Amino acid sequence: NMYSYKKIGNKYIVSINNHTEIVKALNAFCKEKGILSGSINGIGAIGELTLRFFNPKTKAYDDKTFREQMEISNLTGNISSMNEQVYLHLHITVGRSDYSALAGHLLSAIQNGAGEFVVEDYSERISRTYNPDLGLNIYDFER
Amino acid sequence: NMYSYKKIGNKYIVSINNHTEIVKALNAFCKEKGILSGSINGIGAIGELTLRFFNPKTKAYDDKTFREQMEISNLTGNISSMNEQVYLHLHITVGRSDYSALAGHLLSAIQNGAGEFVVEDYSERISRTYNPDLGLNIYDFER
Amino acid sequence: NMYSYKKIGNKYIVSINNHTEIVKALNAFCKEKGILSGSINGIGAIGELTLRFFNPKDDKTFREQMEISNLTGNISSMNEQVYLHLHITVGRSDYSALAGHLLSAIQNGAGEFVVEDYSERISRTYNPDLGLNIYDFER
Ligand SMILES: [Fe+3]
Ligand code: NI
Ligand code: NI
Repeated sequence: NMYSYKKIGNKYIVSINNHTEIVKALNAFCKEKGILSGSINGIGAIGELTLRFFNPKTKAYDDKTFREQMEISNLTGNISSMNEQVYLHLHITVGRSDYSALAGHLLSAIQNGAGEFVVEDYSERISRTYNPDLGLNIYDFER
Repeated sequence: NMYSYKKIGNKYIVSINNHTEIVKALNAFCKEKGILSGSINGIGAIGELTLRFFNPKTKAYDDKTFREQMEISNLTGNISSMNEQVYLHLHITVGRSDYSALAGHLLSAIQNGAGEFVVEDYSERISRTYNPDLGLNIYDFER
Repeated sequence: NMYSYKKIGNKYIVSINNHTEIVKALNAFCKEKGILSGSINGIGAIGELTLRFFNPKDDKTFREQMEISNLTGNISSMNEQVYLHLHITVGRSDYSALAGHLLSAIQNGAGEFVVEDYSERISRTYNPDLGLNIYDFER
């Protein structure tokens, strides 16, 4: 049990449990509800954050972990699939204790407070295809 | 008078009056329209901002007020009810004149320019319960 | 060609082509689809960003790799012409965030946006006291 939720039409209001890794939980939620595609938005507070910064020129990537209290001012992302497997693409903006903002591609975050997310289910297959030139999985609406 | 609006299906486009405190206005809007739960998202510009940072370890909190021109790059939040009243939980990301970003839990903001918000009405009850161990008002899908 | 898309009910999932200017692409999408009003939200990666800061009483271009943590905006019209009001928050290679009014941005990676079509005319009126185009729901 990583969350509780309420279904309202095509949306789920998801309350993630405290001290839970949010990305793991959102993936679990989408797998347990069989969500094909959709959006994820929300807010909350965290005690750990890992962001990834990808360099398209060299293909190097940097994963930075912050270990401090932060407020999620916005988590924005989408749901799709690859080979029928849930694929989340989530970005995030957070505020530190001095109100300065950090932002980027979200890999993980550990809740420390509330975690209030809206998951909209589009009920529609949306797939991605790996682009070997970019090293990225890009939307592919015709597959 | 604090705002003008347009109803479009399950949403309202809300244009807050200039020089008006946005949180007060959004509360008043939701109250006027009897919105039990929903979401709020938008953008605009402000001349004053108050954010709160809560320390879960000591239960200290601080409220910081900025008195300068800022752009709201994103205001994100949700609507629910608590103690017979509208309950708004809003976070925000703002840009300063040097384009640096601040982020956090929004208490108030005074518009100075435009204020353009989308309010979705879920037409369903979502309440909250204060968790005395955390010191936070947490979604309660049962009450 | 600046994008590909998928229509899902009242929404469009828009994938902007790499190396494209996103504001121009989004404007082009809204004109092609005849969108009267709506919302735009999404994420992606960019190599150039121009932000504007309006003094009610300045533009700056950043030339570096950035992640768009959020792009938030709306669609309306003035004199039947598509009007996009877009703000943005980005992360730099040191993870610090920049935020503001979006003039333009060049994609360098993915560009994944959800465009909701409201199917309703929403206009604006120039307010000369402010120097801004403000929503006018009665016109
Ligand atoms: Fe603006
Ligand atoms: Ni909060
Ligand atoms: Ni290329």
